[PDB]
Amino acid sequence: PTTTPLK
Ligand SMILES: *[C@H]1O[C@H](CO)[C@H](O)[C@H](O)[C@H]1NC(C)=O
Repeated sequence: PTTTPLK
């Protein structure tokens, strides 16, 4: 878990 708000 090392993702971020994809926008
Ligand atoms: C990052 O986003 C991804 C999208 O699938 C997952 O939700 C993941 O759990 C996220 N990581 C954190 C640290 O929130």
